[PDB]
Amino acid sequence: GLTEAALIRVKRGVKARIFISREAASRLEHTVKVKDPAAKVSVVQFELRQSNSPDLSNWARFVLVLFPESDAFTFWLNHGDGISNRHAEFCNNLLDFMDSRCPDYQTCGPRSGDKPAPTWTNSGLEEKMVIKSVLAKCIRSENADMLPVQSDDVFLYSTGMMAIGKIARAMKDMPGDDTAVIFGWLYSGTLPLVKDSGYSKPILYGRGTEEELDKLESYLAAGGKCTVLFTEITSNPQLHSPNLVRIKNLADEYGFTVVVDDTIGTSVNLDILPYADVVTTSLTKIFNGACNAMGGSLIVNPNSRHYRRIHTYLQGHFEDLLFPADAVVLSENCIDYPERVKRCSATARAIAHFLAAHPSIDYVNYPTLVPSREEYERYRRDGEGYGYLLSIVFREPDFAVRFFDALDIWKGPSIGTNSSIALPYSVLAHVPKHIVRLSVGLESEAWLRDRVTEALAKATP
Amino acid sequence: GLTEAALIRVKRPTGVKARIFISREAASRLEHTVKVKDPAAKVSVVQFELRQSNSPDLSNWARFVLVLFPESFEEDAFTFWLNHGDGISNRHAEFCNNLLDFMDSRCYQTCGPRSGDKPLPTWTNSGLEEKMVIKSVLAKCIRSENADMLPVQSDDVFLYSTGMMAIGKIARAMKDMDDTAVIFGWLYSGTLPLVKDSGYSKPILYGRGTEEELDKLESYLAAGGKCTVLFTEITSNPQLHSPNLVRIKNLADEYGFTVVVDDTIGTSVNLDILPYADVVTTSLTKIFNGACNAMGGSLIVNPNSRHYRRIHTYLQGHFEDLLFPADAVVLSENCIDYPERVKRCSATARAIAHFLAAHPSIDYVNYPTLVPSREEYERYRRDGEGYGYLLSIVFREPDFAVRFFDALDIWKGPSIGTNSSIALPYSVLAHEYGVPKHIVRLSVGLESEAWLRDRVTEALAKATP
Ligand SMILES: CCOC(=O)CC(C)=O
Ligand SMILES: *N[C@@H](CCO)C(=O)O
Repeated sequence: GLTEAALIRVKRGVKARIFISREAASRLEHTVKVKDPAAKVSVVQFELRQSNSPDLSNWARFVLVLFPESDAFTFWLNHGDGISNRHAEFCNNLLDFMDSRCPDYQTCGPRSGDKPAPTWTNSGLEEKMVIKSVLAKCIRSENADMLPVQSDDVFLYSTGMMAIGKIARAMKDMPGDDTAVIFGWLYSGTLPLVKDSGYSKPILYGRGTEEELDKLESYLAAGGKCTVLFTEITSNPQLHSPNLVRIKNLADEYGFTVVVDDTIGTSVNLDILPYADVVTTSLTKIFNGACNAMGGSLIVNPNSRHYRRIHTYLQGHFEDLLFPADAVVLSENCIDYPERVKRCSATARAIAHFLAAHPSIDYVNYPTLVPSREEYERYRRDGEGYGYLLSIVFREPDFAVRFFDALDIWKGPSIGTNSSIALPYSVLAHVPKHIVRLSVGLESEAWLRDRVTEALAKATP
Repeated sequence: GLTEAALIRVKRPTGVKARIFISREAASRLEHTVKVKDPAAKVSVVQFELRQSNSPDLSNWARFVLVLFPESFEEDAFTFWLNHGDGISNRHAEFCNNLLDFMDSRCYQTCGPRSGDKPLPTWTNSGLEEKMVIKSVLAKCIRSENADMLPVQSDDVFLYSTGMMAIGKIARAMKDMDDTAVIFGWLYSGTLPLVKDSGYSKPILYGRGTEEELDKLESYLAAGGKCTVLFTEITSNPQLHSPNLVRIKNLADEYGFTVVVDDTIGTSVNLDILPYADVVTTSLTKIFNGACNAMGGSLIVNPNSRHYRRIHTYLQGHFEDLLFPADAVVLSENCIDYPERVKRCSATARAIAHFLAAHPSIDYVNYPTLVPSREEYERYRRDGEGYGYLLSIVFREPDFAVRFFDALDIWKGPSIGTNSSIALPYSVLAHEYGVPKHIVRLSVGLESEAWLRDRVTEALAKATP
């Protein structure tokens, strides 16, 4: 455990976290310093010093952060700007070879300067080019009236959370301090991160609805100004579709930037390029499938009226923080990304409609069955399906609980995996409260139908 | 988790314990060990298989055996060790996990959720190329300083998945070829589990490794007692005792038994023991690798052995390659500085062993330069070579030992022979032999002597009022 091994290196009672950038580390150090100034917060960089090759030097670095063991929402500050697992292993191998600097926490490495005895080459650049190309190909619009996204309209970050924060920070440091709006995007760290980006109190329309849009449009017409709006297609966990057409009309008429997350309802399934100025994506999820690598994307629509100002910011502030091992497995697993989306989307519809028709369930959240099924159709590509995520609303919550227990599949917080996985309310607790969310995997429709059926029987008396 | 992923495939997420094995044979050992302690317990054995693959190599390795058995069953020390040897690599299990979906099962007889779909690992040819490397490094480092001694070749080396495994393979060969087996030192506590499992009706444990014990052996032999094989290990864990190999080869010659020596702790880099062992076993997991990240075991058949033809033919005629290719790779890269690492760790160890031995709040240190058997270690030490990487510490009062271990800012755990320094007490590895009970053991790593002398020192201060 690189964390354990780095507390050993600094002779240690406190608690620690590890980050890739000097920047993100101190983003946490403030949160602790505000919750308790005069608390001894320590920020130690580890760096490999004598290394001819530029690969090891650039990547064999990290920031340990010690802070009083004496944990609010920093969950999304860490889950988001943390270090990769593949990265953190890469450092634990080399931790003896690298020195520290802050105190006595300036300890040099017992084996510093020694020549180590990685697979990837060139900072995984050729594989990142592959990743950018896939994202650019799949977001291409069915509209020939539009410019294509190119691979250099695509930006890659350590995680999806990080990609989100990076666009929030650009909007704020862009000229003109106007409000940020968050539309529906909930049950995630986006509102925390948007706050960490300088938008002190954004306007949250939490339900994603047209009523909420009305309130917004009244606001804007009254003379209220707004720099950016954040939204996410096929919202978690209810599979809602925001009205991306109306949002783009409001955006054109009142001058704000539209940022959509397409993680859940994929670019394979939906054509949203025409309504978004920027498109964020978590590559950790379905794009990868395997649950083994981490990565975030950020797509700047060359059609946006804000392309020049957004691209130039992101570019002038770009640092490559996608660890190359991650980048490699990602470029590998993302080739069947459209086929896995299509397969998973097909199974999901199946058992979504299966479960919809069982007398123990009140209704199922799936784009084919939710109030906004017609909104989803405005953006659904032909011959493409209805997504891999769904959620179950049972009639009696006792039943849901017995059902979840009896369900012999993977359980946990991940989505977009090649294996189906479920999560109850015990989690996703920072919309009924006995909801059971299902991310449908690459398994046969029968196998899944089997496991669901058996679990249904176990929960009935 | 591969265990966890398998329990789901077979619809048993609760109720039972489970182990993962290589052969249905091994699975039966457990099924036997559970059925003797408790017949009527439901023991279930599922086999998992990638049946066909466009790259056949994979489907050969993507196999394993899940053994489920009731959670009320507690393993005795025996099972714990037999399962270490009958288990599968961590690298091997992760391979299988990445493929479990594509794999079918058969007792639980379900086709896999991704069966038939196309799933490539880096390694090639089952990693045969890198296992010949390993085989050669092992043969090079074991060549004796004696000029008349034949050199060990690569096809005198056999590779297996763990040091445990190797030891069993030779135990099983000597059995079926007389059933008295001798264990002369405090072995890996898996050595006796293996020779009892290998059907030796008459074992003899000499736990202290002394000449008095060697006397009891010689009297028995003259007076007519049979003996087949004798198992030993130089620089014994953890008192770093050295056995009188000269006498053991002398008894072996006078009476015709076969001598296995385990050179894991006193290395082949430091010691020339080939003149005495008919067979030499090594845990390649330990310092041979050093990185704490791959599993392997070795078995060298001395070409100078009066029993060399018989032993080699058995091990050849009964051979199966079970060394997971990804492990073989890592070993064959890391074993390049194996001799130079042994030299650096043995250098830093001797340094802080003496530092400690001169400390007033400490009785004695266990290390070959400071133990009663030092004259023995010096008989087999090579010129220019040191006194090993392991050491243990007998403090004057057990109280001090406790608060020393706690305050010592370095790695802690059962691992030895790593590139890092690691401490562990007698608290662990007790699943009586003139071994004190508050002993503290230290595998010395590649860290600087100053750095490690620092951590030792600060800990000694925190241990005094
Ligand atoms: C801890 C919050 O859980 C989640 O929302 C995770 C998810 C993929 O949806
Ligand atoms: N998708 C999730 C991360 C899973 O733990 C989020 O941050 O919204």
